[PDB]
Amino acid sequence: GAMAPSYRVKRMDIAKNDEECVVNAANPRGLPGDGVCKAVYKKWPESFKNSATPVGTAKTVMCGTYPVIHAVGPNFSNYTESEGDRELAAAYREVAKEVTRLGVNSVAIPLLSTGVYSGGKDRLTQSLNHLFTAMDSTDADVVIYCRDKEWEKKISEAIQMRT
Ligand SMILES: NC(=O)c1ccccc1O
Ligand SMILES: NC(=O)c1ccccc1O
Ligand SMILES: [Cl-]
Ligand SMILES: [Cl-]
Ligand SMILES: [Cl-]
Repeated sequence: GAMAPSYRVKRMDIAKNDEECVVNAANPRGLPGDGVCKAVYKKWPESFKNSATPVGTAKTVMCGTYPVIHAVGPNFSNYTESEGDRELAAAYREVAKEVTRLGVNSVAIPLLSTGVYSGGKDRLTQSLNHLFTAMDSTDADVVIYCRDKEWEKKISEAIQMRT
């Protein structure tokens, strides 16, 4: 575990992270995808061997010895708000199990279901709160990656508020 487990946020490409493993915002079929998923495919293409996994789950594939945790958030275009909320919470609980199993001291994580899978809604708070619910009981250093300057400030505020 980390000596003093923390949350941090950085506004940069998750493919350039400084952590011991990465969470991919994957699609269920293990396809190259868009946004985070396409950056992860360019950086760690070997980790897409048999990465397909259902919505609400996470499947880890090694790229060399570097673990890529493929986490499948729901597409809110297809799910009801209620069922989508349930699957989004479940994906993050499976990420926490994988981070724990791997015995890593740090993890790079995007906000699941906030891009193409958001169904055109702002889900920063919804996705971040499910991330905290899952990861608060883990002792890894968590580093959240985002692109938007206003999202960086809002994620930083939410982290700082809890202390
Ligand atoms: N400003 C950027 O280029 C950037 C920042 C965060 C994530 C992906 C990116 O391409
Ligand atoms: N490559 C990225 O990390 C990125 C790309 C799109 C949106 C958010 C992100 O953090
Ligand atoms: Cl960058
Ligand atoms: Cl997304
Ligand atoms: Cl963002």
